[PDB]
Amino acid sequence: MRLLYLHADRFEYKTVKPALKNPPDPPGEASFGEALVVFTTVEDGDGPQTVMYAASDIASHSSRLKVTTVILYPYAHLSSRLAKPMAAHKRLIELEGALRTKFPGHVHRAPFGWYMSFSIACKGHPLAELSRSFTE
Amino acid sequence: MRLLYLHADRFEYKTVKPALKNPPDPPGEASFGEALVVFTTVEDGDGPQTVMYAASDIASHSSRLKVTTVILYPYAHLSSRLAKPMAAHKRLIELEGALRTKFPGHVHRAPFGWYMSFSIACKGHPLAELSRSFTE
Ligand SMILES: Nc1ncnc2c1ncn2[C@@H]1O[C@H](CO)[C@@H](NC(=O)[C@@H](N)CO)[C@H]1O
Ligand SMILES: Nc1ncnc2c1ncn2[C@@H]1O[C@H](CO)[C@@H](NC(=O)[C@@H](N)CO)[C@H]1O
Ligand SMILES: [Mg+2]
Ligand SMILES: [Mg+2]
Repeated sequence: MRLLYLHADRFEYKTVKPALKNPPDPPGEASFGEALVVFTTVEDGDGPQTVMYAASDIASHSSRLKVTTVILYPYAHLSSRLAKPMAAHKRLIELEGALRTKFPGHVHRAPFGWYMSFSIACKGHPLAELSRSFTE
Repeated sequence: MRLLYLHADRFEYKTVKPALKNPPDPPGEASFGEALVVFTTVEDGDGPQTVMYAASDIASHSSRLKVTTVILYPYAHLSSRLAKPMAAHKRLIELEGALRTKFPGHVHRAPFGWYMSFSIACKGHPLAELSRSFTE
């Protein structure tokens, strides 16, 4: 699993065209204030331990930043060892579930299987942009 | 070299704190309209052929998108096989030079060695977000 953590002042997204034949999540949009935006690429090796490591790390980083909202943003482009779309969606659902057991704030999972527009205003402080890798 | 191509409606950045002891580029800011924002991670293996492959690809993609502005945005987070900061800066300078020989529009190289704030509005069409890898 490869993640990119972006500490935003604001964030918003809108699904546009379906990127998959039948996206498993409905279309939609959302916007937010201050949040940790976690761009999330699910990789072949990812299973339940990977999900829980990533959940624990996201919660600790958010703790460090004093963030109270986390956006799990599906992202196909951080890795060249991608899981298949059904496995990725399953892992991302698991990740959202896992994160709720470790982090007390708002967790939002953006829909899976769509092309997106987004806007972000990413903060400039030293810990505002970081990447992570998890395996098992 | 690992790149992320984001076809933006708008883009802007501002240097904040120096991320290196002595950033080799002066502080600053810029904003843009429609552009291809190329987040660029220079890797250990990168040399002159890598630079030219990446220049040629950026020019072709921009051609496909009918983009007339390209932003070369230094980005430490796309890879876990990073070049050292001096080599990376040299490669990025070379990349800007190379791109000017293949692409007729505006090329802007964002400064190197800084923490940045940025804002992007990334388009939602199918080719608006893509990643690339170059080696030699
Ligand atoms: N291994 C993987 N990990 C995470 N997400 C994955 C995935 N495989 C497919 N997706 C999702 O399907 C869309 C098209 O690739 C992806 N959509 C996107 O990456 C948009 N942000 C592009 O505009 C994403 O929803
Ligand atoms: N191998 C590498 N490839 C590309 N850029 C590199 C690099 N090594 C260092 N940098 C630059 O130094 C800043 C701190 O890591 C980097 N700054 C950034 O990545 C900001 N966007 C963070 O806010 C970048 O300017
Ligand atoms: Mg809509
Ligand atoms: Mg300034």
